[PDB]
Amino acid sequence: AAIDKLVKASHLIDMNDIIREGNPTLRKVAEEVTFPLSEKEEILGEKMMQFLKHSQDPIMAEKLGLRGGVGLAAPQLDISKRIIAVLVPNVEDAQGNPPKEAYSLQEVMYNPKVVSHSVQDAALSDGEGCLSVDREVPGYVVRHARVTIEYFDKTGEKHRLKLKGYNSIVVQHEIDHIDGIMFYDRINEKNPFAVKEGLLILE
Ligand SMILES: [Zn+2]
Ligand SMILES: [Zn+2]
Ligand SMILES: [Zn+2]
Ligand SMILES: [Zn+2]
Ligand SMILES: [Zn+2]
Ligand SMILES: [Zn+2]
Ligand SMILES: [Zn+2]
Ligand SMILES: [Zn+2]
Ligand SMILES: [Zn+2]
Repeated sequence: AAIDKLVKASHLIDMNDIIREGNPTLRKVAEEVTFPLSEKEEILGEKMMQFLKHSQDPIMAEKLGLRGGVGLAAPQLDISKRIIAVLVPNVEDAQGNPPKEAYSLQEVMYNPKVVSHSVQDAALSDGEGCLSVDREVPGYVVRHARVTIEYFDKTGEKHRLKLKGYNSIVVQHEIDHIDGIMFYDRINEKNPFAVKEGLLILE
């Protein structure tokens, strides 16, 4: 099975492990994981986080042929489980100094869900992309500006977290994957760049 390929100790996730638009697994509702986690589920989380780390590392991205990425969902590896990894880097200043925190968000999340959200909507100015989508897709992907999420870490510890800005967008994108929702589902059908008054456009 896909899971057995991915959890092999020497196996590194690359683009060849990522399923494509059209594959039915991308449209399922992913199954909840049970705690305590199986070895496979724990290893899979670690491999997904390692993928993100590698995708953001100039050397490893080049070695493995990777598109830079800030999130990954298990359904994108053909694994229909509620497991996502998020790695949102902070940026250096104008002087070249690294940020005080390397990341605004770094987590492998099990059974994540949005438990509440703002009335206000938000969208990235530049639209969104997807590891599983090899098409140019224009338009505002309209999401909640702010969310409160619950999820479990690999230990089974429950977390409750409020998110805004890019972090909120990233987590929503990945949670959609585990609900069988694609980013373009949330782009206006008639005018991709339609702006409903009050939309927060993130630069
Ligand atoms: Zn592989
Ligand atoms: Zn079930
Ligand atoms: Zn481990
Ligand atoms: Zn590495
Ligand atoms: Zn810190
Ligand atoms: Zn609601
Ligand atoms: Zn995606
Ligand atoms: Zn929602
Ligand atoms: Zn459409």
